[PDB]
Amino acid sequence: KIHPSAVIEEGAQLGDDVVIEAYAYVSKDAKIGNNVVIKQGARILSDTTIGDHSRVFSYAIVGDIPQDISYKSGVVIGKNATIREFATINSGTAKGDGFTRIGDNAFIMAYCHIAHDCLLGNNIILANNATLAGHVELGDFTVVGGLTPIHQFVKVGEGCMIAGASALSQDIVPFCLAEGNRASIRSLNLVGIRRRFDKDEVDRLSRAFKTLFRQGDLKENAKNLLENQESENVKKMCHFILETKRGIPVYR
Amino acid sequence: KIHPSAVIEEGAQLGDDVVIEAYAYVSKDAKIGNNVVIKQGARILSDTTIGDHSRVFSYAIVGDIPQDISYKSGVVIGKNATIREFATINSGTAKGDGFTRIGDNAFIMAYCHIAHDCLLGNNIILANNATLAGHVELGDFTVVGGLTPIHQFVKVGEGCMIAGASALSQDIVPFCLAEGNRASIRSLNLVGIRRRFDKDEVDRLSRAFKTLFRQGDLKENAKNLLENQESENVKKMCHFILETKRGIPVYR
Amino acid sequence: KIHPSAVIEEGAQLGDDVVIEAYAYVSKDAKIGNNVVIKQGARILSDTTIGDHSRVFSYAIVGDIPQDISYKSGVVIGKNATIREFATINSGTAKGDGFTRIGDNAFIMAYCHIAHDCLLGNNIILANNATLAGHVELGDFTVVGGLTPIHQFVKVGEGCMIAGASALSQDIVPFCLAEGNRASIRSLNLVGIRRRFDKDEVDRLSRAFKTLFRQGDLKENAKNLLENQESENVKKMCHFILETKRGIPVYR
Ligand SMILES: [Cl-]
Ligand SMILES: [Cl-]
Ligand SMILES: [Cl-]
Repeated sequence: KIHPSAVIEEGAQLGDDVVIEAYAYVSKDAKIGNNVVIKQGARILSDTTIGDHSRVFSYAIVGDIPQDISYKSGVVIGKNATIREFATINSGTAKGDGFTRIGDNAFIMAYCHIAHDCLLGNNIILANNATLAGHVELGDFTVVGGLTPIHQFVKVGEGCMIAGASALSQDIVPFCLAEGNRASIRSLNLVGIRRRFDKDEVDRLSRAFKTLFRQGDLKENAKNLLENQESENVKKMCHFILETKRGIPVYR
Repeated sequence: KIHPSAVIEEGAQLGDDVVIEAYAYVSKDAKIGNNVVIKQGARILSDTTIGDHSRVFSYAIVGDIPQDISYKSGVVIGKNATIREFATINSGTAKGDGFTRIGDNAFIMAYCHIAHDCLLGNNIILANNATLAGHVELGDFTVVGGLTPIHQFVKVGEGCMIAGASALSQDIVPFCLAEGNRASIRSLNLVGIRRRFDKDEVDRLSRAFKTLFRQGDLKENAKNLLENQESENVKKMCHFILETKRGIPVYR
Repeated sequence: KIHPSAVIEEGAQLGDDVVIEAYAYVSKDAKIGNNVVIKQGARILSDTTIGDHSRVFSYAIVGDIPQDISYKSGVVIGKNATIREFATINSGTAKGDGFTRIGDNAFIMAYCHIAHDCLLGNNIILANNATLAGHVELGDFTVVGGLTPIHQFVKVGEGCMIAGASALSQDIVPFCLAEGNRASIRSLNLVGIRRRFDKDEVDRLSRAFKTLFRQGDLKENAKNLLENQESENVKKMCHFILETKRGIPVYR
């Protein structure tokens, strides 16, 4: 199950039923969960954790040092991750806590780049060449389409869709679809929310969207919408708007 | 000619005068044609065929499984292919017939991605980072410039130019140039057709272009243009327009 | 310090305190300077020079043949280069002198592509997936943001900023910021010049910018601005404008 050509540094912790293919690399401080597959040439570097039932594809690099001139450290990836070929997930820095963190059920396609000190939730999907700059945060179920870069310190809420062939500089309210360059909120991510919620929550989210974005001060509108609000999903939108540190981009 | 470090699984079929460099990988079901070069680290996976006089460059991956959550299978590449570094050509699925197929004389530059169940004709050129989503079809002599993604199930006719730093969602009539995001037909691909045809065919194609695209219903205009038509190249445009499944994007 | 798995062809010249990790490749004509690190899988090919204290990261390819159908040769990289993962720096051709050249202090991030016969000065920064086509020249301190391609034979002057998620076809005057697709001069690169010069030079550059770009014939304006001019930095702008071979793109 471990190819003799694999370089597993003394100190690496490997779980049950792990498969390390030829010419892969695991570091002395690496922790490879149970039932994980590391394919030919992939490199798990630094103080990096790969959770159970993850698959790291050929030549993907997890735990390389940050891309930064001025420079305990690593990457933590949850369970059931898929990291496709040539992905570069860099470690964190002392401006965070030394760690880049990814939740469970990540699906990260080829050439994807996740920069130092990112924080991705669960069930994130990154399409080919999506690039997250430093300290980007993505909520659960966010999708980022292909060839789209996200500016450092950007937050994308849960259930967002950031379209491909776009470029994102500001924060994106939960359950919204953003597109363009600079990318802006166009609508709800209707596909994502119809997959997950009932027609009733969906309609609640549509009303909430119009109530927030149609006209007026977004923060004024979010506080008002919190009044007596029944839906925890509309609440996340509202609190996210109130808490925004980079502002929200909106299309007209 | 085969480096000892190369991993050639028992079952791999290798032709005459093949060169497999260090740390490359060939599968038990792979078929490597005569006079082929597989460079260091490249991986020929699954039930994949590489035709004669092809060159697969360092770390290019041919025959990896599709990028898809819900998941006999492979990739067939014709003769005289050039596949540059870090290219990802994924196998097909049972929604096609399990195969991704590329014709002869392919020139596929670095980081290029060809998704499951694509069908590329002959003398295709893909520039750096061009990305084809699932079930994309490209006719003979089509060029796709760099950093351009094509939406799944898109058909591009023969002799098209899809410009770089664009994004393509709809079908592209043969011999046309498309550009933008969303990308649209701007003109004929005048460079491509002047390389291949005489000034007379060229002028026939220019007239045909104006006759099809100037004003009016494109399908009405294509049937009319088929009337008594002398040129097989104008016929392909017309039939392609009539047969279109995703529609044709046109600029104004 | 050299892993046994590394392939160092007889003829390779290696300096003091060099580290070649597992599965890396150095050619018979390669010259690796002192205190250089070649990480796992990276390939130094052809008649290529890597200057002292450079770091080539996992799987980066330096000295591969040009991407060109119609085809002594190599790449020369100055001291203290950082070449991140999966970068493709191709050799030159006989249309130049066979060499692609990069000065000192280069910082080249993941998936970056430098095409045949490029000439990069010192302290260049290329962000993820920046792509230089053939014969591109970049002056000292130029930055090219991420996912931006530069058209072949383009010259970018010293201290330019070419923004990310853009596409560059024309020449860029020194100390300017360019953005868009096609990308155009928007302003000075105020961040770059405030890092390097005093408030006085900065203001001189701002005046010079307005004097050159506000209205009128750019060449007429550059000759006039050369009249009695005190600043060598304003002179470079002016001479560059006068010497331009592809023209200067300017925004309105
Ligand atoms: Cl690293
Ligand atoms: Cl695979
Ligand atoms: Cl090469």
